[PDB]
Amino acid sequence: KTVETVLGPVPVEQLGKTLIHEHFLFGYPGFQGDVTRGTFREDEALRVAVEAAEKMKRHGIQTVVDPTPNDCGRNPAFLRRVAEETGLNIICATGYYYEGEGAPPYFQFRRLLGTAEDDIYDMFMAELTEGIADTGIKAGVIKLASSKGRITEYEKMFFRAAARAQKETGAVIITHTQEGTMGPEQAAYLLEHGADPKKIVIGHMCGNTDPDYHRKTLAYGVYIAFDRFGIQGMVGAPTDEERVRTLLALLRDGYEKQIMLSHDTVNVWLGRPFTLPEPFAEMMKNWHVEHLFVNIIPALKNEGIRDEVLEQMFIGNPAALFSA
Amino acid sequence: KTVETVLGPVPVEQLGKTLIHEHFLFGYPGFQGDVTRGTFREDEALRVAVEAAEKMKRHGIQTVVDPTPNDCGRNPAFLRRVAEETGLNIICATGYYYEGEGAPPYFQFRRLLGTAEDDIYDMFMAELTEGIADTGIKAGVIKLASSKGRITEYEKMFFRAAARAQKETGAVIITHTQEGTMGPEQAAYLLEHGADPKKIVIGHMCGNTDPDYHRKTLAYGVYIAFDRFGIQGMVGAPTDEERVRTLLALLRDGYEKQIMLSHDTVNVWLGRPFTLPEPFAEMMKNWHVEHLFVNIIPALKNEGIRDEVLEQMFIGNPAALFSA
Ligand SMILES: [Co+2]
Ligand SMILES: [Co+2]
Ligand SMILES: [Co+2]
Ligand SMILES: [Co+2]
Repeated sequence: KTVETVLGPVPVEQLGKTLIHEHFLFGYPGFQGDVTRGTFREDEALRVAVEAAEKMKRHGIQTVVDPTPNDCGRNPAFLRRVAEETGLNIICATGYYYEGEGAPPYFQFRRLLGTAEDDIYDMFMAELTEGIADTGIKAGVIKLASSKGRITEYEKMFFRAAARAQKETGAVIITHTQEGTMGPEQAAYLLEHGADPKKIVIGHMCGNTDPDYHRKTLAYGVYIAFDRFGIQGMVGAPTDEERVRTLLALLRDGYEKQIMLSHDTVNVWLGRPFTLPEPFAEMMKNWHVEHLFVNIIPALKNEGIRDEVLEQMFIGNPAALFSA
Repeated sequence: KTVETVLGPVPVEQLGKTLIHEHFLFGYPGFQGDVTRGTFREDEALRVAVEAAEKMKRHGIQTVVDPTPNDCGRNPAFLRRVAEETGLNIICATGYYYEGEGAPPYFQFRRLLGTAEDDIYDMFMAELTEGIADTGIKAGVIKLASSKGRITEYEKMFFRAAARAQKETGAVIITHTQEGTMGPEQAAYLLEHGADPKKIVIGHMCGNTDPDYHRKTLAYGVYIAFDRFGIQGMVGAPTDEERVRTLLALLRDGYEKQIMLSHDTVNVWLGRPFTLPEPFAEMMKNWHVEHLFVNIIPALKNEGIRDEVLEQMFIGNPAALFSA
């Protein structure tokens, strides 16, 4: 009936139009060490955050799930400030990034002491039911991620703990797949440990452009997300054209009730500011929160997708997802 | 004649008896993500920190070099407070940990933008001559680290950036070698890039029992450091007896002006508290800051090492390294 947000519990019946995967703040593990030259300009970040939030509300968005990992600059207190100033419902997460590019030394160590999984589970429980640090803010989703072509042994501890925290709380699990791989695998592993398919969102599915891969994942009964619209070139990612084609093939097969969309934007980059080289800066031109509403959805309508299906993805699916 | 401490420039000839490598605080990359169950406890951490500084004091230590990497919990301000309640001179560093136990994603990204090396140099330069964050405290040494059996491309970035900064500033470079490898390699790589050998210290040299390996490293004219006394248990990694036996050989061959000692203790672990399995635990029972003065030095004296060589290592060498 309710889900935890940065401002406290909110009736699931009130989430409304939802972007399932966006980042107000984000930093690659290691930015913390570049504090001297890559300081966090609080007020400016919030200005940028707030504008982004306002651009979403301008298109009907009422809720955003910001799944920024514990080791990537998660900052509930800052999210709360954005929520207080915009009225936007913001749901944060608990979880670590994938091994390829996260901060694994800490828990790899506890793995030697043979307590990692229990410690992780203890962490998920605490952030899901008591609060994150001394902020009083609880996380609404468990964030998981796997590497390219494999779910490492390090990542499996997080998956097992996730399934266990989910059995206990009925918390939603959101995942990150790397370069269109491991979708079916993530679902199988999570289900094999008792996780509830109706509470799982396998992310970055748009990373694979072969519908049989999607169908193979959809068969486990989970939700999947085409959440990187706008990201082009970088990460051997596909194109928005390919994304649409794949999405169209699924919508026509009748999978609308298992599909969600988002951009996966990074509104304020943590650490030192950088600028992307000419070639890529161009292909990423549409990587912003208004992209789905200004370019993608109009495109889907010309292709015959009707309003009822769009509402199912942006309002109905999130509603079902967050309610047992 | 002066060196930067967490309390500003101090005169080199006033450093006195020194421990070249100790950590008041340390946390493995990822500790930050476990903030909820592993919150930092100021008051208490400060109690252990100072108590540790007081025990060192009992034995004549007036100066400690705390090279905690930027991504491993370095906290100049905290160090600053320990110095105030003890008077003890504390020199901190600027640098990142090696690939395996560090937070590589952040600078791996800049690397793709062909800017890592130059950014790292910018960071070193900034922390050695202006201040760390808004602490006003300048680092007094650059910390470098390489992995087992090799200096990866990620690590060579910091080495190059480090040689470049040593030239322009005359700053000391202190290193970490993993499992007794790469000492001669690191020294060669740094010298072959302009660094000054009398301003370098190859660390964890006590990691290799073969005295020849040391002769190789010492032949470059650099200082080496047996800085892990007390650490035994990696089952295959050096015991103190082997360390002593190796120290004795090199001192007897006349290499006293190039050697320094320490424990590499971690006084306050960052993240959630833990406990070593009883076999290892009882085997690391001498890993504290008094081990050198209560066991090692007495044992070296019982083997014929004269008071004047001990002073050369503890006072004369640190004075020469930093006097430049
Ligand atoms: Co992701
Ligand atoms: Co994301
Ligand atoms: Co070390
Ligand atoms: Co160390």
